Amino acid sequence: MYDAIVVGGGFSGLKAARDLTNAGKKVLLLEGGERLGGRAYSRESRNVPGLRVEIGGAYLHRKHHPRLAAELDRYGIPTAAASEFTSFRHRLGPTAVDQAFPIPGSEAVAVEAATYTLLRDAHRIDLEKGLENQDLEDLDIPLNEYVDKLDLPPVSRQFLLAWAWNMLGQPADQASALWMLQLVAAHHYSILGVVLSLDEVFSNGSADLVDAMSQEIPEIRLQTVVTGIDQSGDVVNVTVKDGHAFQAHSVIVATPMNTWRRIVFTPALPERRRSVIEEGHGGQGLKILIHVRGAEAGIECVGDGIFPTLYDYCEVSESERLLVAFTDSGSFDPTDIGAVKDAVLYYLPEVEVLGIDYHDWIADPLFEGPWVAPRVGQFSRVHKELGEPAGRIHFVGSDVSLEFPGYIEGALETAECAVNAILHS
Amino acid sequence: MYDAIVVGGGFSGLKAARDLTNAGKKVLLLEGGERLGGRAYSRESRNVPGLRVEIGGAYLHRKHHPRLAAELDRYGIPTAAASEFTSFRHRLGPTAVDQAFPIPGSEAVAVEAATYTLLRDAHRIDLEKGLENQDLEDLDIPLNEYVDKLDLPPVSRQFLLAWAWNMLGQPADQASALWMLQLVAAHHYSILGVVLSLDEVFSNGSADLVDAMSQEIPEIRLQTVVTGIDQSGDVVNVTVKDGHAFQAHSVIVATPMNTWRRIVFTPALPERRRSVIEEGHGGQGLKILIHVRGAEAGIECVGDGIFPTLYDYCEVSESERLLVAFTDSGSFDPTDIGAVKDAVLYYLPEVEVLGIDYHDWIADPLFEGPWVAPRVGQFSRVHKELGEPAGRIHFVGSDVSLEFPGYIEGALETAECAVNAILHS
Ligand SMILES: Cc1cc2nc3c(=O)[nH]c(=O)nc-3n(C[C@H](O)[C@H](O)[C@H](O)COP(=O)(O)OP(=O)(O)OC[C@H]3O[C@@H](n4cnc5c(N)ncnc54)[C@H](O)[C@@H]3O)c2cc1C
Ligand SMILES: Cc1cc2nc3c(=O)[nH]c(=O)nc-3n(C[C@H](O)[C@H](O)[C@H](O)COP(=O)(O)OP(=O)(O)OC[C@H]3O[C@@H](n4cnc5c(N)ncnc54)[C@H](O)[C@@H]3O)c2cc1C
Ligand SMILES: CNCCCC(=O)c1ccc(O)nc1
Ligand SMILES: CNCCCC(=O)c1ccc(O)nc1
Repeated sequence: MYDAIVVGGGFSGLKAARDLTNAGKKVLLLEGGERLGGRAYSRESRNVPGLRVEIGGAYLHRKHHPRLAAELDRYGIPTAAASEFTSFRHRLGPTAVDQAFPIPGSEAVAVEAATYTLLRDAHRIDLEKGLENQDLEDLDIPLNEYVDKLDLPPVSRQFLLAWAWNMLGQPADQASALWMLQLVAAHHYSILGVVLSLDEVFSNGSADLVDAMSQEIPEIRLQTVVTGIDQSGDVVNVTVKDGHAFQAHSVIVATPMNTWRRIVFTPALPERRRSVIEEGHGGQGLKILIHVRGAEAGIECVGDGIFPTLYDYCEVSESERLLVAFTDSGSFDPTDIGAVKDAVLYYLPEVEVLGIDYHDWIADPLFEGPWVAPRVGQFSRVHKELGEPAGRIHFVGSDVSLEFPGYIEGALETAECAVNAILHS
Repeated sequence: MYDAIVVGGGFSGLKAARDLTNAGKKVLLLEGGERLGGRAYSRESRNVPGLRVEIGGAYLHRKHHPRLAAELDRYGIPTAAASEFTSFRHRLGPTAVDQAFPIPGSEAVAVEAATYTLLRDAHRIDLEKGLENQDLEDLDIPLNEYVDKLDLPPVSRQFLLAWAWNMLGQPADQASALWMLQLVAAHHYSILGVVLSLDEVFSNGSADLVDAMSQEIPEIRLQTVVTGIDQSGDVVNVTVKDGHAFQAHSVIVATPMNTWRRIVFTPALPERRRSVIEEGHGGQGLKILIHVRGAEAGIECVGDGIFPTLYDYCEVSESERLLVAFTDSGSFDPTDIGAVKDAVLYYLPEVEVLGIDYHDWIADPLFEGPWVAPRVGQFSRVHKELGEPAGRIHFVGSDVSLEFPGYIEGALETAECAVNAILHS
């Protein structure tokens, strides 16, 4: 049969499948859906005929992501410097200043203090060890309660909250402080670095690299949703919705953490993992592309709106543009366009909304979640364990990366590790 | 005779003398020079007839200095908000920006890192304990060597150095890193706070408060330089240059640390103090007032010039102003006016120097030093010990304050303590 079956056709799965193959193994890639890429997804725009857009993962930074840089280099995939912001319309109160960093000096001493406390806590985290193994339980509290102890003033406090909401894709009352600290550590112990790293984009979309990687996997089955994995025997048996079983010495689960509860594992996974695997992670990130008329180029807005961030995405024509909001799907209904007009108009009262485009990750059975973000309490109970092997079954993907949790990079990184675990044994 | 003699007629000495008196004791104040105030010294300007100027200590901040605030409140001494800076002519390289905080974002991540390390080290310091008692010897190295390990880029690195030079009144190769960290801690663990606190001035000069305080001391002898203090007997004997001895149960030395080596103490001071008392501290701060024509109002310059800082001091007329440079007297000769024109012109090539005014603290036998700043090594050998009693002799003054070393505030603070030590016993 096969040396490995890889379940799931996103970047994690794609790298694994290609790497083992180049190692000379016999590998099958099984993809539940009708395309490769998973949460990296360029398509043509619902709003603008002829325009290609990223409806998932978009932004990379080469100094922060060596594994991604080399893929881009390996296949000559051109990147482009992401949108430079030149025009600032914040909702941060009358003392904010319209710059990218809108903190007034009247606030500077407080920022300098809070920055120190913030980074002091982040320095507690050792990245390789896992969040559940370090006595961090005091920090796994709600983000809003934590940011209350920083004694921050209006502009900087609200600025902090807005970006955290955008990044974590959770309202402050649901986001774990520990997890915010984790993203800080992931970035070489930089708060600033967490935002300064959405920095480049693919010039022809993520689909570019998706194709390069697949042009090198020989056996791929789309529309093949896995429903069971069984390793009670000498050889792992992988069973499928409408179709037969496939068999292998080794199985890589490269599907989203929040999907693992819909698969039947034999034996059942280790007791420690089950509860969290059941509940899933709390990530509710929601990314909406907005077709607008009237917006000038290079707009950036941060503020206390239901959209925390709203900024320039693309030029369409000289009257028209796409913008991007982030916010979360628990707090917002993207199908109430009335609400969208309100949210936008809040920052930019002179602009007309022509239409919106997005994908509803949380509702896609193939995904069930956008990017990972633990619920409060979850990742100090179990975290590193989640992406650890259970027998001959391996778990990879951004959702479980310890080094770069959440990013294309971490999908690439958890794969390399599995490929190694297989190759060595 | 007297319950106390206070030696030295600066703020430290003035508060003591007044406080003991109000306690009802019998107190003599002995002042070596021809005025009261010491290193707080307003006079009429050498350059501008009719203009009153501060040739010593000038700047206060009420939130940072409760002891000073209450003096000002006690006597209704009016302050004025110090010069707001509106115009910026830095020498920090082509990427600096002409703002008060001239760091470019291209530099921001590095600043955020360095700020963290800087404050982490400063948090090692416990203020009450004394610098010699905490295992800080690793930090008592030269400032330039320390600032090399922060890996700072041009603008921020040079900005940091310029303000440190100004503050410590020492070139980077002679200043102790530990001492820079000490000023950071003194300020509630704030780097920013070290400069944001030169913030108010006396509207009628420091002489205002000097008079208020003396209007309440009943026995004062000027031109009375002390040369010996002897406590071998039952009652302390204090002997004078051209004149008799005075006697007291208790003596307060409120004269500058760098003068104590010219006094004969019986018995000799404790072995630990003697070496440092001999060498004196390394402070070489030099403050020059420059009368100029052509300068616009509100100028501030920071840079890599021989003047680290050069900024607006006062308006004179609509063509004329005073500015203030700081720099150090080891590195600069203020009697080479050619050099002064060069230093100024470096930042402001369009401006004409009319004249300069300053006092040469380091050369004044009554002072022998401007503000305190240890030499490298000194204050981790002995620091708290220096301002500790030796028998019935007490040492006060800014030079020895642990809480606010260097400031009028710390002169007020070390006095309160002595007054207490005397009263309790
Ligand atoms: C809105 C949004 C914006 C983002 N923006 C960025 C960004 O700017 N920068 C960045 O670095 N990252 C970004 N990300 C994160 C990044 O996209 C993902 O975390 C990463 O691409 C995940 O890749 P993966 O290989 O781990 O999982 P996925 O790409 O999710 O791949 C999992 C695959 O499994 C398949 N699958 C699911 N169930 C089964 C089944 N049982 N059987 C077979 N196949 C199955 C799915 O079809 C999918 O193809 C963003 C994510 C979202 C949701
Ligand atoms: C240029 C300069 C600028 C400054 N700027 C500021 C500022 O902006 N803000 C701030 O808070 N602080 C500032 N300071 C610091 C502050 O002025 C001093 O540290 C503080 O005033 C010292 O007061 P003191 O009472 O300890 O000593 P001093 O004021 O120095 O008093 C000592 C007194 O002892 C007398 N004396 C010396 N020898 C004898 C002798 N043997 N017998 C009798 N009397 C003797 C002297 O005449 C003097 O009056 C500045 C200092 C300088 C030099
Ligand atoms: C845990 N990872 C949180 C970051 C989520 C994420 O990758 C992402 C990337 C870009 C953006 O604009 N918002 C969120
Ligand atoms: C140890 N104290 C260092 C600060 C020296 C000092 O008090 C001072 C005050 C104002 C100024 O502009 N430069 C120096």
